[PDB]
Amino acid sequence: SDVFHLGLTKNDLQGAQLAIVPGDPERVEKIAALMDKPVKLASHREFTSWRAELDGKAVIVCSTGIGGPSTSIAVEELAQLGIRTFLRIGTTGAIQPHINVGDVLVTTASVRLDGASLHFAPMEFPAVADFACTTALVEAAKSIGATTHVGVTASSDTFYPGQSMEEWQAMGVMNYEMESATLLTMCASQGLRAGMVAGVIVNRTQEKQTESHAVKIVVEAARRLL
Amino acid sequence: SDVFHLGLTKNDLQGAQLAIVPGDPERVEKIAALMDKPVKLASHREFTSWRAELDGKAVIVCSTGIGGPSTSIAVEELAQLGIRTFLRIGTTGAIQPHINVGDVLVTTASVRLDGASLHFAPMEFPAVADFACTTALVEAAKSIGATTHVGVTASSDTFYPGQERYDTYSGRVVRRFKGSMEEWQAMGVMNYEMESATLLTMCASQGLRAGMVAGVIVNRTQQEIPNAETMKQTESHAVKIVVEAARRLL
Amino acid sequence: SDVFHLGLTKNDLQGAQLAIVPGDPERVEKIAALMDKPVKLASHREFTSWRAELDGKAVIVCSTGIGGPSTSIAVEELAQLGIRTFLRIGTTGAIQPHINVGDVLVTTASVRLDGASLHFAPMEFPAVADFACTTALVEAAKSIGATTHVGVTASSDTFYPGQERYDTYSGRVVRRFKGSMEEWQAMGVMNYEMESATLLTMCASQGLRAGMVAGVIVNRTQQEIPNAETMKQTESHAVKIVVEAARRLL
Amino acid sequence: SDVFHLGLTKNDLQGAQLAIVPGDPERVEKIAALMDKPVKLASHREFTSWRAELDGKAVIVCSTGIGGPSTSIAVEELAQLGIRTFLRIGTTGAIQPHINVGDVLVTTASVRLDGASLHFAPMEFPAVADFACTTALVEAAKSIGATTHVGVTASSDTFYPGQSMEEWQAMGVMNYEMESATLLTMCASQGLRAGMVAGVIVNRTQEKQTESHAVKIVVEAARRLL
Amino acid sequence: SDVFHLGLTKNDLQGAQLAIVPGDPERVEKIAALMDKPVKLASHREFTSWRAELDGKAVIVCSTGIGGPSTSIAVEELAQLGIRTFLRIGTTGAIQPHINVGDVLVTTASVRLDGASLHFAPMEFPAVADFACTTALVEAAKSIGATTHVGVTASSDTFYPGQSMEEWQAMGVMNYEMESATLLTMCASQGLRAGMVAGVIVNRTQEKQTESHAVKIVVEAARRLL
Amino acid sequence: SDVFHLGLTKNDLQGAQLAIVPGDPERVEKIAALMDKPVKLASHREFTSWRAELDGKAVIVCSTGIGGPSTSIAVEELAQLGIRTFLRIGTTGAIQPHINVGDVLVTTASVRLDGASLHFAPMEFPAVADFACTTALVEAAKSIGATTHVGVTASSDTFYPGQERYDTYSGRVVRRFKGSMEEWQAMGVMNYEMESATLLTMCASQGLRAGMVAGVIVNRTQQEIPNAETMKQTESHAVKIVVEAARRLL
Repeated sequence: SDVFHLGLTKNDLQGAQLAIVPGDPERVEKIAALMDKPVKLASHREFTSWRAELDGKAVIVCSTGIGGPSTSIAVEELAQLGIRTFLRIGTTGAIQPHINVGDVLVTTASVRLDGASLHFAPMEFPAVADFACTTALVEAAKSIGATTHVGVTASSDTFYPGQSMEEWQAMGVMNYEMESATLLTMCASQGLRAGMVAGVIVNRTQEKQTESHAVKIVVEAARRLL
Repeated sequence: SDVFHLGLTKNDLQGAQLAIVPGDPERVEKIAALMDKPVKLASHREFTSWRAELDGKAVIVCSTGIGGPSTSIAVEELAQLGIRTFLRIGTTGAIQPHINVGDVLVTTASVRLDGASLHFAPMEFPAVADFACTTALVEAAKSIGATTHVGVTASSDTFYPGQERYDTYSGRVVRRFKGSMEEWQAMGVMNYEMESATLLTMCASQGLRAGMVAGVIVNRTQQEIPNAETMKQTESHAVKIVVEAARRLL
Repeated sequence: SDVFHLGLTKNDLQGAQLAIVPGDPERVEKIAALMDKPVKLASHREFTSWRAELDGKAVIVCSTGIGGPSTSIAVEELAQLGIRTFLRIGTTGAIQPHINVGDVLVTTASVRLDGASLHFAPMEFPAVADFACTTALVEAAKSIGATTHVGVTASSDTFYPGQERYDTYSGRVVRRFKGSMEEWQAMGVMNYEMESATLLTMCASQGLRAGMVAGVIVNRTQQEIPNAETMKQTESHAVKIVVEAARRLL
Repeated sequence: SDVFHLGLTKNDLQGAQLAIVPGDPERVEKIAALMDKPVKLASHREFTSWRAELDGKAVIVCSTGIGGPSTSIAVEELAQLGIRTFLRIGTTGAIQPHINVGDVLVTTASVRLDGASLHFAPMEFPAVADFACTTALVEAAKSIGATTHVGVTASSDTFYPGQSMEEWQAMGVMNYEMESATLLTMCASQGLRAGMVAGVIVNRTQEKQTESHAVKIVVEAARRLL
Repeated sequence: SDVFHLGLTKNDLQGAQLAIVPGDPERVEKIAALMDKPVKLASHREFTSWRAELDGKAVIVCSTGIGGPSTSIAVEELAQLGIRTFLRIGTTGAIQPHINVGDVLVTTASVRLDGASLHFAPMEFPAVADFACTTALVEAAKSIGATTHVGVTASSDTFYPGQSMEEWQAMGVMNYEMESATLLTMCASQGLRAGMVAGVIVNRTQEKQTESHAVKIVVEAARRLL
Repeated sequence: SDVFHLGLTKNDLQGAQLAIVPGDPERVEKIAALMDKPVKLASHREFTSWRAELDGKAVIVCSTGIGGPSTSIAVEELAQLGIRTFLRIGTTGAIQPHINVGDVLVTTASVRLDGASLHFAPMEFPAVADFACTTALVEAAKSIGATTHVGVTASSDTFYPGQERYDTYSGRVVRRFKGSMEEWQAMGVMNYEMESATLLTMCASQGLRAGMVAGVIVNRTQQEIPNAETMKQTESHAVKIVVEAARRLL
C-alpha cells in the first residue's frame, strides 16, 4: 500500500480528485450505491473505502471513524493519494428552536472545541469551509427541495459536549458534532477544499429518510465540484 | 442622537437595514454617489455617515475608522439603529505571489489576530462571513469581470509587527509573530487587514449578516511596484462590486 | 443493550471487572484466545468485544478504535458496565535510538497532546498510569525475558503533524510542533501513540486503574528497517505480557 | 510622505523628539494652542498632527484615534520620524470611591486587557510607564495645585469593559480606558519613553475645566522632558 | 565551590549518585543521622547539605527550601555534581476521607499548579515519578508495616492553595504540597530519577512519630536504589 | 507568635510599618546595623528578622529566602503584622552590556516569569513598583553618587532555564525560554532575579507599597570578570541606598 493506514494505492483511485468522507462504513456503502460503477476497495480498522464514478469521473468514498484524530488520518492519506476536495456528510441534532427534524445544515465554519485542529493551525485560524463546496451543497440541497440552514457548527472531542451549550445557542450555533473542526481546519490551512452537510435527526424543539436525502445532497454536490 | 458616537437618530436611517462600511471617511461619499439620492447624514471623528437609496430602499454608508475597537463601536451603534447586514469594502495588500494588483479578494473567514473580537466570542468561534453576503459579493465581482480570490484573511491589531514588518523603528518582531507571515502564506491566507476579525465575529455571533470585499492595490511579495494608479481603478472597481452586492441583499 | 455504542448489556460481562483494550478490532480475538473460554460478545463499528476467563474470573477484551474520542467512548461505556481496571496493549514505534525493535515499553505517564483528556481533567493533571497496573506489566515483561523500557509516552491527536512527520501532502508542520520531536527526545520520551492521554487521564481522575504496554515494531530514528516479522513475534509477546499482567490484577 | 499613514516627513518635525498623543483632533488643537508657534501639519484619517515649540524646541501633537490598533500606528510612525518620548493625556471615569471628579490620574502601569500590546511583548511583560515621564507628570500636576493619584489603569479594547470590574476595584485599579496598555507596552519594550495622565470627569462616587487642566499638565510635563 | 549556591565541590560528594532532598535543615540532620558516617558539608541560605553512607556508598542529604524555585536550584546543582537520583520526603495533610494521620503517601505524579515546572517542560508533559524510585518507596514502606497510599499529589506555589480543592478531591488527589511538581517534572524531563513520599500529619477527616517513619522509609528506599 | 512562619508577634515590631526585605538572612544584621538600636527579633528557616529605629520610628529588616513562594510567605506575614511599605534590596547580575559592575538598578516593574504572583493577580496585571518607593530609591541613589539605571527587571521562578543558562547538567532549555534572553535584552530588560514579580504584584494589588533596588555585582554579557570585591563595595552601597530611601518613606 502507498499509505500507512487506508490500504490503498494511487492506482486504486483511478485519477479521483474528490472524496466523500462520512463517519461509518454503513454510510459509505449507501453513498457509493448512489453513484456509477461502485467498487469496494479496502477495509482496515475505521477506514472502509469505495471507488465510484460521477459523470465519468472517479470519486472516492471513505469512512473516517469517530473524532478529529481518526478523521485526520483518513484525510491526509487520501490527500497523499491525490484527493484535493473533501465533502463530509453526517446526521446530527440541532440546538436552535427554528430548526426542524428533516432540515439540512450546511456548515460555513466550525467552533474549534477539538484537539486535532490545533495540530494544523493555531486557534486564531478559522475552521472555515471552502466557498465552492459550500455553494455546491446549498445548490444541491435546493435542487431536491430540502429546507436548508447555512451557518456555524460546534465541534468537540466528547460525545457528551463541554469541557456552555446555551452559550453556543445564543451565538447562533446550529448544531454539534465531532469531526468538522478538524476536517475544515486541516483542509483550509493546507490548500484542500472541504465542505460539510448534515441532516437533522433530533432537536429541542422542532413540523433514515433524513439520512437518505443528506446522502443524495452530498453526492449531487460532488457532481458539481468535479 | 440615539447613539453615543455616530451622532445619528434612528429616523436618519429612514428604515435602512443594510450598511456599507469602509474604513476611511474619505471614501464614504464616493460610495454613496454610486446610488440614488446621496445625502450626508453626519460626521464625527472618523465616523462619516451618508444615506442613499438603492432600488427604492434606504442604504447607509458609514466609516469604521482603523482597528477593531473603533470598528466595534461603529458596528454596534449601527446595529442599534437597525442595521442587520454589513458589507465591508477596503483596499488591501496581498501576501500571495499569484495574487495581482487589481485583483479582488472576498473573505470567507479571518484569522483572529486582534483583541476586540474576544469580547464577542471566545477564540474557538470562527470569524466567519455570512453565506448570502459572500455569495452576493462573489457574484457581483464576476459580473464586472474582476479576477477574484475567495478565502481566508489575517486580521491584525497592528499594522507593523502583527503583519511581520521589520522596516520599523526597532526592527524587532516579538516571538509570537516571528516567522508568522511565512506560516500564513503556507496556509493559503490571502492578505492582512485590521478590522474584519471584529466585524465578522460580532456579526456572526449576534444574528447579523456580514461580508467583506477588498481590491488589491499592492503586493509586498512582488518586486514590481503598483502602477501610478496604485489605487484608483482598483478602488473604483471594489466600490462598484460592493454596491452591486448590496443590491442583491436588499 | 445497556450502552450507546458497544452493544453490550451488563450481564454479557458476567461480572468482569478487568478489560484489556487494544486499538484494533482485528487483535481482539487473538488476545481472548490466550485465555479460557474465548467467546465473542459483540461487534459494532471498531468496537469488537470478547469475553474470556482467567483463573476462574471473567475478563473482557474490547477494541477502542483510533484516537481519544473513540477511546473515551469505549472506556466510559466499559466503566458503565462495571470495568474498573483497563490494560492498554499496542504496538508502537520508538523515538529513542537505543530502543530496539522487539523491545517492550511500559508507560508511567503520557504527554497530553490531545483534546479528549481535557474533558476529564484540566491540563495540569497528570496522564498517569495506576501503580499496580504498571507494576503488573513490568513484572509480566520481566517474566518472559523481554527487554523493557519504563517511562513517558507522547500521546497525540494526530498521526502526522503531532508526531512531526514531514513526509505528507503539505510537507508543513504547524509552529507548535516544529522541532517538537527533538524536544521530546531530549526529555526522554519513549514513543508516540494516540490514545493513552485520554485513557490514563480519564481513569486516574475517576477512581479507575489503567496501565499501558506496547511492543516496539519500528524505530524511525534507526536506519535499519524492521525484520520481515516487522510485527508478529513482537505483537505476540506484547499480548502474552498483557494477559499475564491481567492475571496479577484479578 | 516618509511614513505610511501620518502624511509627514522627517523635515516636518524640525528636530522634534517628543510627541503628545491624545485620542482626538479637537484635543490636539487645544494642546497645541498652549505652546509656542503652533502649526497644523497634516490630517489623514484618525491622525491629525501639529507642530509647536516649548523652550525653543519642537514638539509634535498627534491624535491616535480609538484603541490600541490605531494608537500603535501613530506611535510607530512618529518613532520612525525621530520621536523618542510620548505623553498621552485623556479624560476618564474613576472606579475608586476616594477619587474625585477633577482629580488627575498619573498611570504607573496598565492592566493589559487589550490585543495590540501582545504584538509587542508577551503577557508577562509589564505595561509600565517610563520613570522620567511619570515623574514629570506628577511634578507638573503638583505645580498647578492639582489633586493627584498615581497608580494602575485598566486598559481594554471595548467601550463596554469586560471579556470583573469589582475585581479591578479590589485590586486598587484607578480607572479604565483603551489605549494605555498598548502605548506603554510598545514603548517600554522598544526603548521609547512614555507617560500617561488623565483628568477625572465621572465616578461612582466622588467634593471642560478638568480636560483643560489635564491638558496644561501634559504640556508642562513635556517641557520638563526636553 | 563548583556550584553557584550550595557551596559544594564534586570531591565533597565522594562519588555519591543519590540525594535525599527534604525542605528544611532540621529534617536533613534527622535523615543523615539514620545513615552511616554522617558529615555536615555546608550551609548556605536555604541549602544545608550532609554526606553519609548506605551499604558503603556515599549519599547526600540536602534541604531545598520552600517552593519549586529554591528546589530547582538545589536539584540542578546537585545534578551538576553527579547526583542522578533524587528522593523527596515531606509531611503533609491529606484531602481524602479514607486517608489516616500516620499513613504514608507515595506520589506517582503531581498536578502541576506551580510556576517552576513550566521552566523545564510545557504543561502537557506529566510531572511523573520514576518507576524504580516509586517502587523502592512502596517496598520500604511495606517493610516497616506502614499503611500506604499510592497516587496523585497537587503541587502549587501558595501556602494557601488556589489561584477548587473539592475539584481535586473528586479527582482522587491525595494531598497538597509545593515542591513535587517542580522536582518530578525537572527530573523526568532531564534523565534524572525522582521519587516522593510524605507522612500524613493532618486530615478532615481520618483511627514527630509520623515524620520519623517517613524519614526511615526514604532512607530504606535510598538503600534499594544504590 | 502571631504568624505561622516568622515567629513574630505584633508587639515585636513596636508599631513598625516599613520593612526592608533582603533575600539572604546573612545580610539582615548588616542592614539593621546602619540604623539605630539594632535588635535581633527572631530567626526561623531563612526568615531572620531584626528591628531597628530610623529617625525615631521602628523599622523591620527581614529576609525572604529564595523565590516567590518563600517571598509570598514573608510578605503576607509581615503585612499581617502591620507592614505597609516593603523595600527589596538585592545584588544582581545584569544582561545589558552598558550596565557596569558597581552600578545600581531601581526596578519600575517586572516581567512575571514566575507562578506565585498569579495567586494574587491575573497575568494581565502589572508587577509594578509603588511610585513613592521608586522615587525614594532613585533619589537615595543619586544622593550617594551611584550610577543608576531605572527600568524593567525579569523575575524568574528558576535560576537556570528561566534565565536561559546552558551551562547546566542537561544543557537544554525548554522551548518557552530558548532565545528568551536575547528578546528581553532587545526589550530593554536590565537584569534577572527571582522574587520581585511576587513581591510587586502582591503589594500593588493589596494596597501596599513596594520598591526594589539592587547593586550589580556581575554582568554575564561582559568579558571582564568582577573585581576581587565582586560584591562588597557594591553590596555596601546598595544597603546604604535602601536605608536612605526608607528614611524618606517613614
